[PDB]
Amino acid sequence: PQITLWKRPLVTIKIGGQLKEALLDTGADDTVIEEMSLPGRWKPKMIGGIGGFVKVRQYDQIIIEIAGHKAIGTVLVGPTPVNIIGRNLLTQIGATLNF
Amino acid sequence: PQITLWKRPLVTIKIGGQLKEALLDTGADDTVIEEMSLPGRWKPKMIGGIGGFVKVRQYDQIIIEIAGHKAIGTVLVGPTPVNIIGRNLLTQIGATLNF
Ligand SMILES: CC(C)CN(C[C@@H](O)[C@H](Cc1ccccc1)NC(=O)O[C@H]1CO[C@H]2OCC[C@H]21)S(=O)(=O)c1ccc(N)cc1
Ligand SMILES: [Cl-]
Ligand SMILES: [Cl-]
Ligand code: NA
Repeated sequence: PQITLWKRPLVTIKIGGQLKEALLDTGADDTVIEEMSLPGRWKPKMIGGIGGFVKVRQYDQIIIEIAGHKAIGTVLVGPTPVNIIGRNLLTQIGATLNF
Repeated sequence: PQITLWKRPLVTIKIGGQLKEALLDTGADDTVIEEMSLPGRWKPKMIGGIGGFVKVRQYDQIIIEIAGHKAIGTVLVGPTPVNIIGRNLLTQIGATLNF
């Protein structure tokens, strides 16, 4: 689709067997999701933004379906106020910013 | 342009006659820039980022060029890790996300 930016660009994702709403975020390097369980190995990580840093768990090689488009990559899990799809997965679905 | 997301979508902005680097950020409701002098009055605003809430200074009706496109709108000034162009100004320059 072509998504305007009058409102937040929220889409439905499927991750870990769960449907969630997430923000398509060109300003986020990395995908970050609210607390949930995911399978496999993980390691701790700190990510920072406005407000400072938060501690997250880094899970690699996780499959996500974003608005119907499958992708695989790293997913960070932790206390984010909103689920965010960052560039690491936006590239995989062919997302571009156009003007 | 059509900007892919393999690297951060950084552009040049011009504000107050000065060139700066900023990130095109679909996950930001609002444009937030690092400490600088802007004309006129300001109003208080709280914004909530990934690490919590921060106070910023809200300046309205500021002339700003974004990758060569003219915009006039609200600019927040405060402790951000990078200058961010949010949806309030991305809409002014006609940006959409496409996949
Ligand atoms: C500040 C950016 C350089 C980085 N961020 C992405 C950014 O899009 C966040 C994404 C975001 C969105 C909502 C809540 C928290 C974080 N937006 C944000 O902080 O925007 C603020 C300015 O406008 C307001 O509207 C939204 C919050 C305010 S971030 O959330 O801190 C972040 C940092 C690292 C990763 N991997 C993922 C996300
Ligand atoms: Cl990845
Ligand atoms: Cl590509
Ligand atoms: Na894994």
